[PDB]
Amino acid sequence: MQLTADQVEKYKSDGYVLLEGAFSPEEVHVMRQALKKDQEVQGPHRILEEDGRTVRALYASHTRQSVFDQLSRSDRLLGPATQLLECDLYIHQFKINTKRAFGGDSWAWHQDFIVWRDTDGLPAPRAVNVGVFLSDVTEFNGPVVFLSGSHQRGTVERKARETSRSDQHVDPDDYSMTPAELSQMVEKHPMVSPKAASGSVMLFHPEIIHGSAPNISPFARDLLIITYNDVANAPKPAGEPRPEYVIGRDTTPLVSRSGPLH
Amino acid sequence: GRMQLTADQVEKYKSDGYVLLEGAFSPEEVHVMRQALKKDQEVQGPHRILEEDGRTVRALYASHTRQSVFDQLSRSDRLLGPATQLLECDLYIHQFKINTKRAFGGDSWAWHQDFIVWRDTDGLPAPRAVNVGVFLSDVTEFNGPVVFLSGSHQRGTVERKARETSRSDQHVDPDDYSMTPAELSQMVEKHPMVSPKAASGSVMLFHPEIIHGSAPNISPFARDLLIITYNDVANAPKPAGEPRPEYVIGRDTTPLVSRSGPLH
Ligand SMILES: O=C(O)CCC(=O)C(=O)O
Ligand SMILES: O=C(O)CCC(=O)C(=O)O
Ligand SMILES: CC(C)C[C@H](N)C(=O)O
Ligand SMILES: CC(C)C[C@H](N)C(=O)O
Ligand SMILES: [Co+2]
Ligand SMILES: [Co+2]
Ligand code: NA
Repeated sequence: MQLTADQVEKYKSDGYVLLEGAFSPEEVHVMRQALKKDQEVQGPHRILEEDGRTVRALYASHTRQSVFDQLSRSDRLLGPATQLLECDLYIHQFKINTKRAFGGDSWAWHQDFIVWRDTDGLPAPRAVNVGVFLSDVTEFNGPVVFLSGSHQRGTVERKARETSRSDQHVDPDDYSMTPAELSQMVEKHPMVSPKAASGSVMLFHPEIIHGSAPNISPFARDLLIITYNDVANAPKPAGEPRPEYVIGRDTTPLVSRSGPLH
Repeated sequence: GRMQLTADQVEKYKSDGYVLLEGAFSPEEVHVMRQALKKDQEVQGPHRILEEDGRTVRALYASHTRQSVFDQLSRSDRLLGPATQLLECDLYIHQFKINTKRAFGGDSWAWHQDFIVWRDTDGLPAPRAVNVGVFLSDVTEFNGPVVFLSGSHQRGTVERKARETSRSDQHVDPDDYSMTPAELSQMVEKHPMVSPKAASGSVMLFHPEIIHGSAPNISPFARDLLIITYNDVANAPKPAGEPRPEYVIGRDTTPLVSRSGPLH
């Protein structure tokens, strides 16, 4: 499981690459059933929307549901991630952002790396985000939007907002881009939203500027994201580290697994 | 009969409930309309609706009564030719609004049909009207375009009662008549979501019973959407109570005469 040379160049130049149809419909069935089961588990890893009606984000489902553990070790994910980072990898973060039909809320414009750098002592952006679509992603159900190529700017420096939106994780709003920055950046780094059927995979750079809008549609948008990190790039927090459900601590190199998810 | 829709365009309107005419107005004409909009946004009065956060204008009514170029627009054969063709009658302005959905958080518009609001609020007898959208901004997937449930006007009016309380006392916000999640879930299989997208100066005609709505605009680009509702002169509202203000519901049923030529 490998990227084509064009796909590697696309990731380098644009900051994201889309692999359609990586997981088959029956594997999507098994994953969605495990998502529905996992959403019922109470705990601090389960983040509700502000309006309280539905789950907004779930952390560390791979520690509770076997299929998500299998997914996280799949060579269909680790092959591409290893090709891009050229190192041994471990799971820095595992989340599913479950954006409900009929009002699932937005995700603020941000970069990921600065959050992990400043909150957790992540030294360098030697990591890759690997999205797995558990819903068809369309123009209508709040797809991730990227500022194309904006990871080439590196980290856009800022201080965290005075008050945190959530005490269960860092909501990107805490490190949100300002309007002035977005207006300047979008002219050089235009908006693009990769669209594809469920089971598709989207790899994207931790310094790409990205965000997503509220989902007004009748269709849910369940988006799984695994952040793989270089084992030699473990966080060095100055204080007590955040919980393991949000920030991984086991830097044992992952060994990939071939075959279907079951 | 100058500005005539083709058979294909009429068929699209009849079957799908909307049709997009790209590039109807030039960049120069769009610029004049955008300058008029910036001026009109500053006019104080009840025709000016603010977003819930008060930070920007959400909607303006009756700009054609204050800005010459919007009066010219409302009489242009590029809008009245198609409207007259679709309705086959003399027309007057039922409603004139500009929904100015600002960059960086301009708010959504609830899923709804237009006709039932006018039927129940104003005594509009029948859906013998057409909505004419004019794009004063480029409309993309990113700046909260109108989304239609394609073909849903063929269901006629989906009956409901207005919400006990109104969101606004300056106009009827569509949320007062919003579609239920159950309705939308059931209907979208047969009437899928579609969003006309096009450069500023394009025109979008749509039926007053099509289900439609729009999302918040998280992008750095504004989305200024002008909508003129033309009504059959024989289909004037017959209100049972005191009529709403003229800035929101037109009363002068004198047939409009279309004009050719550039806006200035
Ligand atoms: O789920 C989304 O739309 C994006 C959220 C995101 O960027 C993140 O959680 O880092
Ligand atoms: O501006 C929009 O997105 C649509 C609002 C609408 O449908 C209306 O005002 O009737
Ligand atoms: C910007 C996001 C990737 C941050 C994430 N929610 C965290 O708490 O680590
Ligand atoms: C549904 C909308 C077309 C109603 C409009 N805002 C009015 O007050 O008439
Ligand atoms: Co992010
Ligand atoms: Co409407
Ligand atoms: Na004209």
